[PDB]
Amino acid sequence: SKKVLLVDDSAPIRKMVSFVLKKEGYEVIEAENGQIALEKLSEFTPDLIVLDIMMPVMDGFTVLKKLQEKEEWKRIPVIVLTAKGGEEDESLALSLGARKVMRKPFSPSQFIEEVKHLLNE
Ligand SMILES: [Mg+2]
Repeated sequence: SKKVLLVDDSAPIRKMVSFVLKKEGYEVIEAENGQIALEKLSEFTPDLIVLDIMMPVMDGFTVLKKLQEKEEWKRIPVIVLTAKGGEEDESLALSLGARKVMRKPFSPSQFIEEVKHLLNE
């Protein structure tokens, strides 16, 4: 089954998103901040990353910068899922390599369509 890394400092958000992913039969790996995410990425390669922006220790923009600095990481599709609604926040995430920027409030239907689309690229 496809593996998804979910990176967000709100466990309740991760749990909600995980339920939607698990319903499609995907395996889910979680991370509470950007540093924890990169640590886990040293040891495995997911098929997709779902990435929050505002997080303690290391934010999502810094994560995107670090993903570009490794051959085995740079090709993993990233969906940014964030409460940052600004056109400027979206611009920066896309410039740093994110495939899509999705805004909270979260929609499982909108989300899963995008996840399936990217996994079937
Ligand atoms: Mg956050």
